[PDB]
Amino acid sequence: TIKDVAKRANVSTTTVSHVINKTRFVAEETRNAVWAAIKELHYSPSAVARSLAVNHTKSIGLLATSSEAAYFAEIIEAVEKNCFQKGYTLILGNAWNNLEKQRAYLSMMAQKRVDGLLVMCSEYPEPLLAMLEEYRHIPMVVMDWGEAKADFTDAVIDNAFEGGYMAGRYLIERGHREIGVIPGPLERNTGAGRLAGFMKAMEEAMIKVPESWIVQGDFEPESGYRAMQQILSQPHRPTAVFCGGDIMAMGALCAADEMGLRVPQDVSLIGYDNVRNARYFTPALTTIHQPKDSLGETAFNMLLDRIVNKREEPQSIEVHPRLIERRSVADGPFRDYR
Amino acid sequence: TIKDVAKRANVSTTTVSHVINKTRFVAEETRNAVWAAIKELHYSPSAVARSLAVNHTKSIGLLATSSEAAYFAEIIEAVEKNCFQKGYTLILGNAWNNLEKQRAYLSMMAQKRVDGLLVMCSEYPEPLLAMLEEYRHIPMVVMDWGEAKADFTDAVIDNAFEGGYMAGRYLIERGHREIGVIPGPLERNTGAGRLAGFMKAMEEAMIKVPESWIVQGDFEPESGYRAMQQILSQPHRPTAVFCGGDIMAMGALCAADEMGLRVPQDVSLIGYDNVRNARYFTPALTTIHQPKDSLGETAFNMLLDRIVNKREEPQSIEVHPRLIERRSVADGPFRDYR
DNA sequence: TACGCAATCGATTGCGT
DNA sequence: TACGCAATCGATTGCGT
Ligand code: HPA
Ligand code: HPA
Repeated sequence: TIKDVAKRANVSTTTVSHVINKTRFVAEETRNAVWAAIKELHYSPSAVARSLAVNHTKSIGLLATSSEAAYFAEIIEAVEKNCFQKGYTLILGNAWNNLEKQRAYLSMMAQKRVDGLLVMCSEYPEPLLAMLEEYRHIPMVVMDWGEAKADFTDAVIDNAFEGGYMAGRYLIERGHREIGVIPGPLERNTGAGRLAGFMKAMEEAMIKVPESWIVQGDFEPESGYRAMQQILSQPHRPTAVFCGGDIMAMGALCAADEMGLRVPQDVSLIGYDNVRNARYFTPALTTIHQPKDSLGETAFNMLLDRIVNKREEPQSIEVHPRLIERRSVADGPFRDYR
Repeated sequence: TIKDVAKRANVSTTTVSHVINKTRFVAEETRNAVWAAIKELHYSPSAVARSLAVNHTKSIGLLATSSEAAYFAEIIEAVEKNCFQKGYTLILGNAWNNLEKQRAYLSMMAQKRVDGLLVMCSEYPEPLLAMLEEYRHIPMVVMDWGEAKADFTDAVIDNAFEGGYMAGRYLIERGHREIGVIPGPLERNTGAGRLAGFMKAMEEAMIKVPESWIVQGDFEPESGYRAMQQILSQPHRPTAVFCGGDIMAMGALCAADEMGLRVPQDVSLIGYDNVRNARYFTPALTTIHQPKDSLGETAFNMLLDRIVNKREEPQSIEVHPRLIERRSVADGPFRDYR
């Protein structure tokens, strides 16, 4: 079709090309003619033809986990914004924590020759670590590790441990000493890391968390429901709960309310994520906020760099959580005594 | 690189190719050699090279609106599943209801030569209608109209009017006659359509909805908050509210609770969407369920058809809403009198 | 029998004149 | 000065032998 254009305008295609990309000077009339031909023919240059010739697709691949979950969804949207903004195209892939799915998506990606790769796989067993190295040639940034687990990628780190600690401290500072916790999968950063930060704050305070008070969630509302229920279902119950993710938390409120428990009058609850609509939870959720957007932009930024400035050295940038006081926490029995 | 392979295996590339695609018979040894070469060289065939030669990219484009919103997010995830499943690649684009953004994304899409297009633009002013026609050559399905607004696309229709009516009736059947409503943007199907279905049920019942009882939302939690508040902020208030979308609804619960209003003891509320976590709203939300997944799969299916079976005629399939009884509705003053 | 030649798909870009 | 020739980017596939 570029031939079709040239001919209509009676110039070579080389010409058509340069005018299309302003890649060299072209006489007005000439330009005009080309433009005209372009219009009638209703021409749209193939980006594939071009990608073949130039050696880059101007498209980036997001190897995600799931995309419905608030947390993820929020990140992804951030990511797309940046792509769009710098003319990149986004290929979204959810491997659902499945190796096969993940091997598959990784292959299509390389095949489709994506300029770079955004990685959000949640859990990283060796085998996954392995595959990724196998593709170290395509530039990539992992967005969900707590620390850099490989020299062949860039990493954006969230300080989930310091976020967990922040959560514990708050409770402690508000008068609590009988706390429970519902963490996310230990196989994840946002899971293991948040817990531990939180646990350090407890040891520091000589607070012991009875194992019947720790219940594993999977970041899903239903998981928060079951755990909360199991915690309050007990003879002896905490006066406060630390829930590893806002969504699971929303599930914890439900249950409490279903047991006719008052939040935060009968139980205080603090989340983690500060998902877009946590403020509208009932009650407005107190939580630790994760800078999801900066988390996306920053990742996209390292990618571009590696891409354009052709950096070779793995890099890593940290981002920081922060506390958001809303209304699910109330003073505890020991407030007055500090 | 395909040359590199051939040579290592001392066969032509034609050979390499057929073995790679099992496109014709190849001697065992031969196959073997090729496979071997493929391995050492660590070969990944360019899908772009191939797309150029075959004339299809095996990738589909989703021209969305936003992707964080529960409703959307849920659809998109459905969509990706199907792509993956039939080997398609997904390009996600959010035009945020912006013509320019939308013209831009549409262009990149054509340029990237996507096999088909999935359309979710929410609002369709003429100008948008115009652009789309300009690309009628690339196959496409609109997923959010209430009726077919063009002969050049396939359409999947949701019966949002019958869903709205379902909502009104429920209330009526539960004893209510003083109702308010918070609809989504009238410029959208899910907005205008739901309202009207709902309004028909009212006229049928000789119920009049005082304009101070209808407050426009934008499907966002904050919008539900403000509206609910404005409704209950009044001297005279309804005993029941019909909220146009679960998320805005979640915002309505918040407000009520903030005004110390009881749900559904002081006010009954019914949503629309049956978003993944409406069951965990506090209280568990009664709502109209939209078959989001079938909505995605069905769309993807029409697309494939047009694509493969090269259909030319616009088609349109309807999907159906249904009621989900949870706990935000309570009997009304007139229950006993029917 | 089993495989290879050469032209094609739509663009870019270094030499030239 | 302002533009064009021809080779290249990585694959497919119809004829042949
Ligand atoms: O893995 C996760 N899933 C869902 N929400 C989350 N918030 C933090 N981590 C996660
Ligand atoms: O346009 C919409 N936006 C968000 N949620 C929705 N649910 C129905 N329609 C919509």
